[PDB]
Amino acid sequence: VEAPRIRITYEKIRHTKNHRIVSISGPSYKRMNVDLIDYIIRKWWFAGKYIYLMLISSNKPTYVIRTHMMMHGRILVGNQDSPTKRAFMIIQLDNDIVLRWYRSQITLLDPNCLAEIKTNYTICTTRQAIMDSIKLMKYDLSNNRFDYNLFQSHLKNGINIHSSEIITDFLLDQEYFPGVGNILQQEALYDCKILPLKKVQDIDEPMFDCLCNSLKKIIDLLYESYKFRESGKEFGPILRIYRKSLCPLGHKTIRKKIGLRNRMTTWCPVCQL
Ligand SMILES: [Zn+2]
Repeated sequence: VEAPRIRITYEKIRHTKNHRIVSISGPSYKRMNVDLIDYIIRKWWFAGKYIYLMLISSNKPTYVIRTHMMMHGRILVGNQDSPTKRAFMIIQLDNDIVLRWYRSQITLLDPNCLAEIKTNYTICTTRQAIMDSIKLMKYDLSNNRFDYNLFQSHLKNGINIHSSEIITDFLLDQEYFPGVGNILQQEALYDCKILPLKKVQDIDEPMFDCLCNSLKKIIDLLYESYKFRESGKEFGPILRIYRKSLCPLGHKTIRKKIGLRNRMTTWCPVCQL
């Protein structure tokens, strides 16, 4: 799951805000080892591949639930009737709405906790992880809080730091491209005719700008495709290189795992040089 699916999920569930938890269950809930009955949903937000849920209750500690949706991971809105099978967590609210988590990493974050944890971009305290999420929203290409100028400045630092690694590895760095996943990175690389094996240091100013524009364009297209489906329409195909045997020009493609991340990338050796 990658952008803009995280935003889409957020937009679908955020109107559960201000409602009370009547019942809650599932293995992922038990694992957190905290009673959340009668807590109130204060706020939802998202940053990259993380969706955050703030829960409050009078005279009780505030908690944040962090969700990382894995492959075929979803948070679904339903009711008591809906099937619960295979769901990691079930939350029923006071208005009979039921939220169901599937195939997701679910973590309790205590904002007052100073224990060190590993996130998808660093190692930091639990408290710092929550604070960082607020800052990382500005770097999320699909987020409404995206800040172009701050993103560009931030990106320039990362280009200097990760100069030695291949471009695919850098495009998947969740500190600099939060929300970007395997499909986006290779679609963008083909769109800009850049070889995935090319090092970051060997990419010039206009082409990094080119990559960022391509990434945001494809995210826009994916989001627009969702908007079409919602109204009962079909937007049409938009993928050009993902799992394709032939590039749209007709060249034979190469498909293998690359980089330290070892993610499977399809590229055209002719078009992308
Ligand atoms: Zn080609």
